[PDB]
Amino acid sequence: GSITENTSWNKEFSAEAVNGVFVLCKSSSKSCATNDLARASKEYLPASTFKIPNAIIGLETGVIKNEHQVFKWDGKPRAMKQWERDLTLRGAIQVSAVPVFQQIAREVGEVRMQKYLKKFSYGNQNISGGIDKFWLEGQLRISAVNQVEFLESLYLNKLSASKENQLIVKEALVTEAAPEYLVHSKTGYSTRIEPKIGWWVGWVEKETEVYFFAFNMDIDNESKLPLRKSIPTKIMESEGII
Amino acid sequence: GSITENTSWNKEFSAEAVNGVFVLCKSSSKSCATNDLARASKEYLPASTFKIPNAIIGLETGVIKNEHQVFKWDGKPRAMKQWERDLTLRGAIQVSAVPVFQQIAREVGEVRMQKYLKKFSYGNQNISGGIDKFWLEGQLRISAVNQVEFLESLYLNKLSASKENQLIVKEALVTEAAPEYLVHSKTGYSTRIEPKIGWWVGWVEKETEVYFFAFNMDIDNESKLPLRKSIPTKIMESEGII
Ligand SMILES: C[C@@H](O)[C@@H](C(=O)O)[C@@H]1NC(C(=O)O)=C(S[C@@H]2CN[C@H](CNC(N)(O)O)C2)[C@@H]1C
Ligand SMILES: [Cl-]
Repeated sequence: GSITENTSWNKEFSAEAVNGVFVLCKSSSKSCATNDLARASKEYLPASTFKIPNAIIGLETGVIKNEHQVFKWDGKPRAMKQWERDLTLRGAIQVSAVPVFQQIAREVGEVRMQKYLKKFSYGNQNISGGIDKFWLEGQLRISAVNQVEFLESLYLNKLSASKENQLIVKEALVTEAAPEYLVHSKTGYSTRIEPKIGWWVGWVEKETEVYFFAFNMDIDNESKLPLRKSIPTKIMESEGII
Repeated sequence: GSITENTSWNKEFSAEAVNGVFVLCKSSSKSCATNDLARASKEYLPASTFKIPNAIIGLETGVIKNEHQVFKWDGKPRAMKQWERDLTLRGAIQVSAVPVFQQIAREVGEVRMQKYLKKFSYGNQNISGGIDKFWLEGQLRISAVNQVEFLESLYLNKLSASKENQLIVKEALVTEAAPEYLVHSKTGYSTRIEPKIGWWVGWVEKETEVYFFAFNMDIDNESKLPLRKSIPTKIMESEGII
């Protein structure tokens, strides 16, 4: 594919003193727009955005039994009170229940995990660093361009997984719905390797058009985290995606 | 499962001077409640709620290719301006584009439509009145209890159709996404036989519970139509669900 710089987008980043990139593609990833050619292809830890491939692989390997799977809490202490409860797949995504996804990865195992990430062309495809933490502090890395390519394949049911499993994950990623406007999206925040990276990736359907998007930025402190959503939203609104 | 009458929910009807029924079922306990057992079993034209089985049968039969199909507007005037445009499958369901679904029903044909409504146990299964209007002014009738049974079967993929097609229709029905819950739903308004009936049917997923719902009411005039959503929302708010 082909990626074209929109210089007018930078004002959005400089105004807040952000180093970041936004990639946005209408209809397909054949042709994408960005504020920064270089950074659009730079690879970073996925952090919780990896919950998207992880869920697909969990379903594809039968570790997650089906769409109605309940991840049962055994009652032993977890790090966050929001995690101390039985969860659905969507629930685990909404509360960012890392430990649920860790147990999924352990059950998938390194051999199967490595195979699906290569079939999915998922970032640098490197799962070194321990089966439960490679996407949090190991060697895996992916770019904003690669995230849009991956999400486009998921939208099209073109990943190397059943259509049923791709539909199941897609439903769990819906974050906004209206009669002719539907958003699928996912945040991430990588804090374990410097610089810290904030993500927001997804796609938007508006009438009969679709737009795939991925945003990342350097995160100085937690107070900057809302810009992950507000900068990309402002740019998308500038394209009439409202 | 079970059903119990709960006449307290009558507060909301008597306030608004409405004759109608709500049926709300908790999946895990297999238990339903209703303000009115008799009306819960009365059977009415499904009107636009028929878009749910019709979409499923459309896909099952190959009439609808998949969830990416776009139904193009041919430029002829439509009963609602909001219909005068190309629509996706989700968009055609959510704006209730009757002309789109009449065309689907024509291509499905009488033999196939009958076969499916029998498999789905859908209301009285009577498709007399003409293959493109039987659900709007013909002989077809369904009760609130029947609607919740049907929606539970869809949820569980137990309809006689592929899991893939059931899932496609499930995502098309999403109407509200919140952190704590996801609502799938569909409105209807039956105007071609008196008295006029307003419907709202669907389900709410919250925590690891699922609640199926069906609401209908006599509509005295267009100005009452919001009550189709507002009375059931108020009850579900009282019940701590949404
Ligand atoms: C739980 C943690 O290990 C991460 C994970 O891998 O899921 C969490 N994932 C995310 C995320 O955004 O997806 C986070 S952000 C952190 C918890 N939620 C807060 C949201 N901050 C704000 N202000 O932007 O809403 C701050 C956490 C770091
Ligand atoms: Cl950890």
